[PDB]
Amino acid sequence: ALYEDPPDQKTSPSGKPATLKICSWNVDGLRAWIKKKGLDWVKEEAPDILCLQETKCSENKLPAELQELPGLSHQYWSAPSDKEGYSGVGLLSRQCPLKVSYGIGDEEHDQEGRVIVAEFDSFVLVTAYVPNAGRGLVRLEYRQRWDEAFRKFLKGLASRKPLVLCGDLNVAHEEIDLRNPKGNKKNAGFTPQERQGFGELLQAVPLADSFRHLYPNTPYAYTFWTYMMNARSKNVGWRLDYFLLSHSLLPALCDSKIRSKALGSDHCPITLYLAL
Ligand SMILES: [Mg+2]
Repeated sequence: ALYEDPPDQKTSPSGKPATLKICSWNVDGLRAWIKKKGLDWVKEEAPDILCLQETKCSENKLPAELQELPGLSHQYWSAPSDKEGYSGVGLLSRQCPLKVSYGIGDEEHDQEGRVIVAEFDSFVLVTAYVPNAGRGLVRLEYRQRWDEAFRKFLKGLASRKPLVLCGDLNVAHEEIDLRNPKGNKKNAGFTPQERQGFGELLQAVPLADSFRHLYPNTPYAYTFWTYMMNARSKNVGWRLDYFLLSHSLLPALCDSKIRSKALGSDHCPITLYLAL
């Protein structure tokens, strides 16, 4: 019932050394996260680009520590206009992007600050916080609508450059991605409608589940554990955080990580190495 994240593999399949280290983490709140010393572990990872989801904090109410991160001086936030402590995503980068835009260009789905998109010389990075279908699946329909707006949106960006999607995509693709498949098929995150919406995304915007791509058979690898009953302690989790990317980027895929032990949230960070 235990999992050990293999060592960082920092070379491409052609022996090309990694040049980019992208780190994605669902902070469950910037302030609750800072307090748990998550901004600590980040300094150690020293990524090139750091995507954060569920910042629970507008861009104007940013903590002083953040702007004062060591290398990530090109920050970009996206929070719900008249809300707080709800959703929110950020994309800090050591290098300044070519262009940055927010949302997926579809009025109904750009109301909750969930997507940030940054274009870089060789590719376009897109961080996201897919909307949870909530308890009682009361937002399942909206989710099914979002899934499509996003899938379609992604395919367009894809037709311009190779694509990379870092983020909490609220869904455990296969039974191996969650500790309790047999009993969550009716709960947000593992419903047919969602699971088979993730698959159809990988299949339509030529996208690969970087982790499962490299580690087709590793189980118990999760990125989320409910604070309820120390689920993390017993490793009863869900792999909801991903790094999906264009098939034309596999040649540059070095490794895709799952920082199982970094604390600071109810999600463990996940890192990605690419040789560009
Ligand atoms: Mg949360």
